Amino acid sequence: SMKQYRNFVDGKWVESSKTFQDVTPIDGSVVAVVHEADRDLVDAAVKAGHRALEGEWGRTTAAQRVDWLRRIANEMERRQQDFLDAEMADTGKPLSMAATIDIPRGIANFRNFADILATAPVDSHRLDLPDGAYALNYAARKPLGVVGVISPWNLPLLLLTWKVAPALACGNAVVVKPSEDTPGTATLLAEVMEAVGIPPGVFNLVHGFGPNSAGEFISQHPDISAITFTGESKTGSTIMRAAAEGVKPVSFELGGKNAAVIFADCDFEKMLDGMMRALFLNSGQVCLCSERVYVERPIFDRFCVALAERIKALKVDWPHETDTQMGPLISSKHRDKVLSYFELARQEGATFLAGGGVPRFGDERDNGAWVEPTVIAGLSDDARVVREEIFGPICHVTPFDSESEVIRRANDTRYGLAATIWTTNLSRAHRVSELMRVGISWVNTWFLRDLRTPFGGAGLSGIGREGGMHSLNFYSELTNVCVRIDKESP
Amino acid sequence: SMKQYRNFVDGKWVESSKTFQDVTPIDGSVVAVVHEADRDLVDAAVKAGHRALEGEWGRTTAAQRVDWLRRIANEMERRQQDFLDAEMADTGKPLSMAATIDIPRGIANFRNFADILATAPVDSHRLDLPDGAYALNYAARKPLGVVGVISPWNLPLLLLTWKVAPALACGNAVVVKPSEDTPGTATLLAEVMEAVGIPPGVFNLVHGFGPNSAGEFISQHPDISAITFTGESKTGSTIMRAAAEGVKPVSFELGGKNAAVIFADCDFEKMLDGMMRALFLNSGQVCLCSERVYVERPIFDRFCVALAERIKALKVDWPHETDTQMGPLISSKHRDKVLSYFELARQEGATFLAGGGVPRFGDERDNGAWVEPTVIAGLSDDARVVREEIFGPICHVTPFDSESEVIRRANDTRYGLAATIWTTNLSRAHRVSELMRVGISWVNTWFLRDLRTPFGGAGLSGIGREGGMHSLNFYSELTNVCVRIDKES
Amino acid sequence: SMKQYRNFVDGKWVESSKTFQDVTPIDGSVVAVVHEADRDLVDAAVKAGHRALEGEWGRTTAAQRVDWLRRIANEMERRQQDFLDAEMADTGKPLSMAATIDIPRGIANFRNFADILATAPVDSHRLDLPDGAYALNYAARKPLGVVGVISPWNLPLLLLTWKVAPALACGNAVVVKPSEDTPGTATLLAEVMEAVGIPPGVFNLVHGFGPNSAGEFISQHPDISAITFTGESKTGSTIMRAAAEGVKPVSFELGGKNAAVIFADCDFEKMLDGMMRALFLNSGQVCLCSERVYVERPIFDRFCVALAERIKALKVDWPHETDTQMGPLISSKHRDKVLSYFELARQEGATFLAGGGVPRFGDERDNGAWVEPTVIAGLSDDARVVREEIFGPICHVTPFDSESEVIRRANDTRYGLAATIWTTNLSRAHRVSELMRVGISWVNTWFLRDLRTPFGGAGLSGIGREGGMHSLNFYSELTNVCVRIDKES
Amino acid sequence: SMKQYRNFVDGKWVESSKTFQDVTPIDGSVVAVVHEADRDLVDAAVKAGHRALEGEWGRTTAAQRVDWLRRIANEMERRQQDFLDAEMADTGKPLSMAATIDIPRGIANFRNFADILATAPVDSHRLDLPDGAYALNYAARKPLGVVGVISPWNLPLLLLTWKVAPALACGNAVVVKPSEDTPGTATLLAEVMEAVGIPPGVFNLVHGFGPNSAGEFISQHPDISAITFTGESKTGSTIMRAAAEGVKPVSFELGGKNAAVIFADCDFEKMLDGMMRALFLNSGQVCLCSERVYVERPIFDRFCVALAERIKALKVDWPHETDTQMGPLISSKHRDKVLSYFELARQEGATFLAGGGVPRFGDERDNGAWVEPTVIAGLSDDARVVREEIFGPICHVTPFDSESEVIRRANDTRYGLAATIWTTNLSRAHRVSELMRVGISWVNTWFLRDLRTPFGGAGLSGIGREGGMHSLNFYSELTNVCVRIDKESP
Repeated sequence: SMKQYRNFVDGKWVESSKTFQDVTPIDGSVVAVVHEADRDLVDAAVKAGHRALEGEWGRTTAAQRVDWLRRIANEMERRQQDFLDAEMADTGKPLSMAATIDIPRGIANFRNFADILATAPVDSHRLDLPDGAYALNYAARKPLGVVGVISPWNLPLLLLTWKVAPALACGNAVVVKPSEDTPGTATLLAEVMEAVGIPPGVFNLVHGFGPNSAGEFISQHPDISAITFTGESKTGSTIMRAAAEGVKPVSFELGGKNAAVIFADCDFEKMLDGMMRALFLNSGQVCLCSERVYVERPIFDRFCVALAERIKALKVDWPHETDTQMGPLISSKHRDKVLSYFELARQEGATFLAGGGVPRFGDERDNGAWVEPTVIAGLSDDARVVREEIFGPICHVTPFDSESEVIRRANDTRYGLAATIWTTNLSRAHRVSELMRVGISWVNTWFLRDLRTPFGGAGLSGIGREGGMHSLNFYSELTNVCVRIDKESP
Repeated sequence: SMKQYRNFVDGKWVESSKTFQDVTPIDGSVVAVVHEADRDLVDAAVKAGHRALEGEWGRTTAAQRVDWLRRIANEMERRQQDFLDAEMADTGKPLSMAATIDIPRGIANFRNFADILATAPVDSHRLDLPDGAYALNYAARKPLGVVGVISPWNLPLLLLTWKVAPALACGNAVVVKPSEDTPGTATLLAEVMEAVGIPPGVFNLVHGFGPNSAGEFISQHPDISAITFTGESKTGSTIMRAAAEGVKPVSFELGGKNAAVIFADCDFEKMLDGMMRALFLNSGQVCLCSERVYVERPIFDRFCVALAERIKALKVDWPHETDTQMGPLISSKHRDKVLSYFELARQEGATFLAGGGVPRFGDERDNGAWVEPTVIAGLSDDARVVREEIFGPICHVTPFDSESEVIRRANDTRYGLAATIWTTNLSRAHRVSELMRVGISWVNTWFLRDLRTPFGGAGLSGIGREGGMHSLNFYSELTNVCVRIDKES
Repeated sequence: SMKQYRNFVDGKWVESSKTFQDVTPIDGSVVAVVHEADRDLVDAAVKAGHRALEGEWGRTTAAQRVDWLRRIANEMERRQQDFLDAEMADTGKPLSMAATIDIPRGIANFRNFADILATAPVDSHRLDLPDGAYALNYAARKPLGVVGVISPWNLPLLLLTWKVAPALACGNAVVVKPSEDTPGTATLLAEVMEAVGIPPGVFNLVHGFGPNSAGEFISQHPDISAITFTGESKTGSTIMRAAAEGVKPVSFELGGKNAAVIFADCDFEKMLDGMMRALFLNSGQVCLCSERVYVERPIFDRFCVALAERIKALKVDWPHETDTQMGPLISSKHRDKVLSYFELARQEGATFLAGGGVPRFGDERDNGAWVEPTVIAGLSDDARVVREEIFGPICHVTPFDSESEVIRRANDTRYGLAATIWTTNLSRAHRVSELMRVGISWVNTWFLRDLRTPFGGAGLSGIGREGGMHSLNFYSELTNVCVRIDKES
Repeated sequence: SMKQYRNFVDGKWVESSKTFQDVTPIDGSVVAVVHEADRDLVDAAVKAGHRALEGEWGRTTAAQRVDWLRRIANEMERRQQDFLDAEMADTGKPLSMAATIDIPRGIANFRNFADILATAPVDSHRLDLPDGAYALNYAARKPLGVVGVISPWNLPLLLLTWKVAPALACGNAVVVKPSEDTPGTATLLAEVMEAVGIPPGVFNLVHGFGPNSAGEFISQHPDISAITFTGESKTGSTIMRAAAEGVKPVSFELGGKNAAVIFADCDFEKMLDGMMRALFLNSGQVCLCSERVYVERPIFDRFCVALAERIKALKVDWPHETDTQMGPLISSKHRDKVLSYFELARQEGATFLAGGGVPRFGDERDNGAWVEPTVIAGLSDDARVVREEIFGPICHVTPFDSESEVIRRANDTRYGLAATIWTTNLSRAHRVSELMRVGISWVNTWFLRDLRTPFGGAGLSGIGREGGMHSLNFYSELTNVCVRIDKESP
């Protein structure tokens, strides 16, 4: 019979009058039905979280939460085929992606923040005063309260646990709404929380959509303590306006239009391997993927020729096969949007070096949401498809001649999430990568994520940083305790 | 023959079609005419800021900006009497306040952030990979761009430099708008920037109001790169909505309804000395002042007797007298708001232990904005005057019996700026202070501000922390550079 | 039919031409035969260590060593009863000590340094230069090489793993020599290293003595890369002289004559509970124990009455009974030294408030190394038994009148390991504890050890600090890599 | 009349029965006479330091010491021609060296440690206990006591203030013994301390030699609190044995036999500029200079040809002339030692590519201690002049073929002070520099000293690190204050 993905509030599974289907983009089938949460249940979740902070969870030590985070990760690992299966059904992710990136990084988030919490120090200074007095200043970290987590469909488990792990490390309760397209791993995560014994109310799961549904409810609730959100920058704007009511802290990661910069002195074979991922991993649906590619003129033709052949060899096929490298897009609706941008490219005059259409398989997969890996060329830096985030398996490639030129062009965007630079020149690597106006600037690699380091986006691509202590300070209330130490009295 | 406070944009002093008066609350007289920036001038300032980053200022090293910050501080110090005179005229502050708190701390903000900048490290980790490869991760700090700074009237110079100093340390340009009530020290700050040679467009000053004036224009400008604001929380809400269009970073410090907790084992004399300041410094118009005072029952009557006697001795008088301890409120409008809260207290049934009215001098000061230091008692934790920020020289005082009780009652607010706890008991001091839901929790002191420590407000009282590296991180764009180091091929 | 404790060198168990007995101080009987390493075997161990760094261990990442440390900890935990039995037999420790302190803390050292390693950052600064150039500075941490570890008998497993865990975290090989009195848990540690697959030569174990034995051979080896030692300060002197030939890094923790300071406002019951441990835990053979106790005069008589009554209830008995609180001393020789100090006290005129002799059981335990918990009083701060470390279950107790007095008297020693201060007064607690000239200054507790914090001794009590990053820095070679980044040419 | 360089003890200038001459190596003249301190006066200095800690200095706040350090630096700057003059007379340093390195870095030491002290935080952790208790741990920094400073002749002011500035930052008193060859700037530093008002006993200056004189006295004194020493590693061994008596903390920087590694892909012109300094700055008398130079085979001949011409252009002349680049060695005795090594090189079979002798000027300079900048070649890695520290203006240059080879050869020494690597290859720069077994590994530069970073030597080249907080923690006694916070009692 057909899987139910239910809500999880205050330790209880909760079904709904209103439901909706979970469709797999592999072939357009239904793989589960999902129970939507009304304004009332979200209210129930927020109140259950605040009540949890009045119980066992509110009395946990940091050390106990370290252990909880590790028990969560261990149970996820024990159930990792379950997580893998659900993630692949919801998204169409190839096994090569889900089993090496999504599920392992999703588990590692909990282990990494357990380590960070275990060693987190106390921020402290001593203030000298006159007359031999002094003050000791030390920052006490408390939970914010109940953190609202609105999670995207492109990396469902990974970006969910990227928020949930530090939020729980800091002793918060969470109210989590996964994307309507990707409810599965979030529901399995709730099963894990229940299995290891996380107190009820600590982890709450509400399903639905954004506008006029669970996401809007969370963002508007006056008793939410913070809102974390990854996704469309325009939706970030909407969430921030709702957070304005109670001046709620917000932490945003908001997509982008990221540049790759390839110099003639690069290690060409490593660069091609890396750029095939930066362009087409997850069918180009990573917020960090490149969609603007600048290639130094003397290797531009070689690049285009070799990249077109590499694309021909890219296996776009059954996602469950171990050597498939690209699956469908997330949904028919997103496919429609990406194909509309393929058409805009045509209209703007683009040359198609690869792709530009839809694979035909001759079976049920043709009712799924597939698109070809695509490369365009020939346009100015001002064309719409060169500037506007497409979020599909596509880039525009253009030659450049000088370092000063390519920095200016790379930074000519209102976004600023990520960049990837390829050169073997020592000084140029460091010079160029640091001048990229982005949160993460990779050199001779792409999508290497050190969870201890600051990560986020500039401009329209985000607000704030997470990673390491940047996460622990965001999901914490800091109270500077300032204790005056008096001289002994007569 | 009337002082003019002009705008300062891209290195030029700019007069305006719209003007308004700066009035002193000492006697209601006019101190200066202020030139209100229009939207075009604010646009010009933002554009001048971005242009400055393409020039000399955008090429500065950290060490050069360390020197700039110190040069700014030195010139301010050379001109400290001018800053003092302007601050006192705009605000009514007593000499005892302005010459020990506002001007010294305002200068110190620049020197402190110079030190912090000089020693700021690079945040860095090594990531090990398979195959003997590894990646070096290091965070490069760059300016955000043009930081909009909207400054309050209660500590005009101090809170302005609290933002401007770290913003400049990080290499930003700024567009600053001081309160319409207190334009003076900000205009003098612009003079200092010009005098020490800060490049044009790095420091821009636009005068005016909030709505349909310079405050809104800065808030909404699509090319502002961050907004930092101190003042009323609901204005914070509005600014945040404006910032949402471009998901601009915001840093907010937004007042509160702060608790004092006085245990019977406190050092009574030190506590009274500190509490007179926590209640009445700056006429209760420090955002960190206590307006809810919880006193352990065994010393409640003693506290009330001693506090009333101390208030009778508090010198509410000519602010220029070195003796004076309280001046007027900032403005007639704010005085009206505070007296309306005094009257709301009388309607809610309060007992007045001190004050509740207006001093009468029998001279022109009676045209100013004066109010008595006031202590009320006898009300519920639920009464409006006990929960709503008044921002005047008033507290409601009430007894408590247990530690767990007073922690609950202290934390029973939607605010969370500050607390001050008085006890000589070691474990109680640490246990209670840490459980305050506030940004700053003082024990046996009040309003001691270590510029290296995290400072900010919880709940309605703010967003983010500043101080030390918390400031340099907020006013900087962080780019994590991640360099894969391949094994030899 | 007799247990053998062998050497473990380059992955092989090695027996020896020279052997000695491990005796239990409970009843003087033989627990095991120990195989003493000769100079050739120590040389082989050092060479095996350097060879290991050219192999698998030298290729490990930090994350792999994090996992190794945790695997070591897990296997120790699986075998915790064996470690317990061996530690208790070698030492006479009561179950109440060994099962709550020695074995749990010994396992925790590995897990703690695994955490610290996992999150260790890279120390880094940017240096700005003229001409738009700059330099990136980042410190690369590498192993030192082969760390010699010479371990004491009072906490054999705990202090061994305190050194071995950070040394391995940093990628070193080790050559360890446990005390000749307490070879057991170190030999079991070698079994754990072998069982979890630590590469051969990474962990080497050599048994024996100091002079003309393995301790000296390690100390003097020209290819040792660092020496870490805990024990008698004058042995520290000798080791340091040996290390001088190759200017080898040394890290030392060297005992002391630690002060306790008890103010009249202390929580009397908590203080007595803590002080019974600070005096008599491990029969006073923790290097951190108090042997000088200063008690504020108004509670001196109460302290002495209550302390004597508590000592009468202290169970000095079969160590395997879950009830027992004190076992024998480590050895007959150490017992002889402590009783000679008891007699020196009687010659210096001391009043004995408790103890001063030897318990009599009327069975084989009388052949062991037992001593009574002992409290003396009535002497000058200058008497020999008041200044010289006894390292047994004894303190001299004396009244004081003022805070400045007791700070002076507490600090009147050439040692400086630890202090324990008892007071409920907030300012006094912080003021007095910070002025102790010691590595660790406890307030209202004793022997609480946060493995992330700096720990060590001042004066004769040590050199350096360990704990947290202080350990990873000591057991690592730091190479500051300084990379000039030129403007484009 | 002739300058007197007196002792400075407890605020008083102190002369001596026993004196000795300060000879300038420019022409062998006398430029001052120096008053030697006996065991008694050193005892007086140590006791005056401990007494100073019982007075005003012992009550200074960190903030006050920040200001003192800056007042010292400002007075040094005001008197910088005085410092320059004394340093150049004692050493023969060219103006180009003393006015750009010695005096400016000597002053900057005080300003840099003032900044580090001003922002130094408190190391702190929170320990959770059972039953809702916890402990606050915070490290309190106190002075060690009286720090003994034994300072070398090669960088007299710079290495003196490198120790004195952090020692005073940490609130210690100091007893300072400058090299018998270089008493001047140390005596001027005492004048500065007196001028700005440093309390008497805080800064004490004793003159003399090492064995059976002031240096040995300081190192043996039972009441010295720490010993800092830069110089000959064998003397470090002697000092460490004397420190063993009271297990005194020691911080050592002990010379070396440093390698330069030059790859064929280097920026050749920048490398030559940098290597001329690494070889011949201060006439090769910097502990950090290169004496073993490995050049990748394809550029070995070009390197030798160009370097020989550059040496010909190196101005070895009157040190007071603004474009002189090399002065004499420090003394006739050191000159004798360096020339003995030139002779050992001859005997070992070396080819001399440049120098190898003594300049002849035809005037009084010929009674000074001059030697030619020298380059040898042709020897094995095992020859004595290739392995033994010469500490003069000389290197041995040899070709290499592979990266693995040159790392092994560079690290084949019992020293490990410094290295300098020249390449434009990104990955190779980072790979090779990090594997150097040294305290400081420079890439495409040499002798760039960030005073916030850890600095020291490996192996025979030192013990410990200094720079930044590494200095502040060495010259401080750390007391971890651990405060148990109990639950409220019934």
